[PDB]
Amino acid sequence: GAGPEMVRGQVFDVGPRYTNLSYIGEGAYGMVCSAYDNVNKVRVAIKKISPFEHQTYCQRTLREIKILLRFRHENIIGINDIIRAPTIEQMKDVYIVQDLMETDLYKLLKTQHLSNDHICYFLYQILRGLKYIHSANVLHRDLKPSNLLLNTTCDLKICDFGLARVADPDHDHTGFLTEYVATRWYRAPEIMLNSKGYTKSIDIWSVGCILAEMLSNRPIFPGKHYLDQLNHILGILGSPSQEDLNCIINLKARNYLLSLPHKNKVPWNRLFPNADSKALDLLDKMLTFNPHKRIEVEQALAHPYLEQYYDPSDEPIAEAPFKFDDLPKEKLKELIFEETARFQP
Ligand SMILES: O=C(Nc1ccc2[nH]nc(-c3ccncc3)c2c1)[C@@H]1CCN(CC(=O)N2CCN(c3ccc(-c4ncccn4)cc3)CC2)C1
Repeated sequence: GAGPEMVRGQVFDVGPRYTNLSYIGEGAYGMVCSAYDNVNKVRVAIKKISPFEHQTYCQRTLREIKILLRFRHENIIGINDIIRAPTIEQMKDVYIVQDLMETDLYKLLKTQHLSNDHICYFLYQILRGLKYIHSANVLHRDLKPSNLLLNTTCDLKICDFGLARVADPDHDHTGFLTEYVATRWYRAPEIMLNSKGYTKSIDIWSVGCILAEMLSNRPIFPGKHYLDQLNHILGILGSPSQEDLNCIINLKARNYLLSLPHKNKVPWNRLFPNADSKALDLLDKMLTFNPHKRIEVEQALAHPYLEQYYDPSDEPIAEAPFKFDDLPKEKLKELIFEETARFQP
């Protein structure tokens, strides 16, 4: 009647509830499959995580689980179930069960032209989800096409909160060329200059990059290394203004920028000659050099480009902000145990 199913060598140890597994994808995180859920009689996504190796994997696993279990929003992927062993001793893998989707925006953009109506709907759903995330004082910190799931009718859900943080604007300042973890092409210029990425404006940048990418099917700032990223950004925005430069108090960052030859702004309408002019106005406001002047998520939702969809009464916010590293291996494993206990018999 049963006996562990397997996919591409991996044990997939999720029965008897979930059967008829089929491979979907793989990555550093581990392996995602589709599976038939014998209780809800629908196929689901299931990902196998095996993080008890180093405490960075456990950290990303804890953020993912705590954040997704607390959030409840149409444009954010949920967690439906979590499978692990009944004891901490016996627990080696964690399986996380989620709604099955058709594709993601990365896969779709590599193959498919988006109509302006698709671009607009996708952007609306991205911002609607992000409004909820930011309302909970959380930053996603790794928005990119691969982290946007789409079902067969183009409903969009933000996924992967493994790099999320609680916002902390008072502690955002740092030095020049301070190392960073989130995905290079979607990093706002201030990351390379003086920002730890602890402000909501980090995410708006990333969304801006996504919007550009939906317009041309090409990443807008495809830098090949840390500082190369800034140089792509400045190649298009042009040299920052005196005022914007004056806002960078850190001398190493400020003097770097002063060292560069003047560069002119590339007009959006020349980069995206097929784009809706309202789209390019919002793009401009999202890809603003100076993070203080960068448009916020609720202003973005109110922008004329999104007028067909905007309805703040149907753009919900979180009930309460989050306020949940210095924690040993053993304690991180215990917390993953405790957090997943609600799904055990
Ligand atoms: O949520 C995720 N995937 C996902 C979910 C639901 C879905 N429904 N439908 C789909 C779908 C259907 C068809 N085509 C494409 C997609 C789908 C995909 C991804 C997989 C992983 N997840 C992040 C996550 O689970 N985190 C916790 C674990 N973290 C982690 C843990 C261990 C390692 C690691 N690395 C190296 C060695 C060992 N462990 C790395 C990251 C990363 C964040 C984002």
